[PDB]
Amino acid sequence: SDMAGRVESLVGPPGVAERIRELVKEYGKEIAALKIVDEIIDGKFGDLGSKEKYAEQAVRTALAILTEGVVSAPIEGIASVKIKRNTWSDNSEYLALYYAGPIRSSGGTAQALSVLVGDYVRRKLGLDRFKPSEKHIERMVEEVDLYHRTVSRLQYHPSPEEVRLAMRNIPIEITGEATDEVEVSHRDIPGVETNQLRGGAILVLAEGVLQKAKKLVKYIDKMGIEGWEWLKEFVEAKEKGEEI
Repeated sequence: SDMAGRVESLVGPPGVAERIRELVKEYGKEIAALKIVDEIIDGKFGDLGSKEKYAEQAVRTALAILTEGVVSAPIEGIASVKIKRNTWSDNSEYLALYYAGPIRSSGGTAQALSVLVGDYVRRKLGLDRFKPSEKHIERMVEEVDLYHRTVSRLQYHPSPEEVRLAMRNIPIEITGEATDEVEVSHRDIPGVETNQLRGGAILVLAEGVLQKAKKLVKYIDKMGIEGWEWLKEFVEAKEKGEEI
């Protein structure tokens, strides 16, 4: 059983293996993943129903493709993919990825890609960006430091400023279940069902997007994806030793 075959049985949808083989040979893994996203959303594997069902299938299949079907991120790592609104703000629709505890079993590269995939899927679906309030931002700043010190040292420990930067710019909501019982300071935030620590979301953001930024930028180039200039500049600044 090859990569394409692993993907069909891991996440589906049924029939996707044949299409992946055909598209990978002609386009390479990265572009093939995005054309699969397009075909799923366009209904080539069935009318899936609600935008959310399209979103879930597209995220998981695309991420499976890009991680070669060798990690559990597309399955156990992501609890669910949800469409939500910026109620505090303009009530605009945006995508959210809920990461479960076992996202910690996928590396930072797969964690980073799930976010990039997230973005591409929400655009294809016509969704707006997540527009976290100030409280969402500060909640994450708080969670990152708290998890670092009292749950598990982060392989990449972003400064508070790095967390803000990532929060102001990442166009989907990185969030999840509570993975660890540690009550938080900034509590009852509109879109945040838990007042405990979101371990899955914390890793994906620190060890994923920020730690694997350079690697992610390369996928962004290989895929011709727009809208991530801020991550290009973040990488560039960190290598040069220029301030954020």
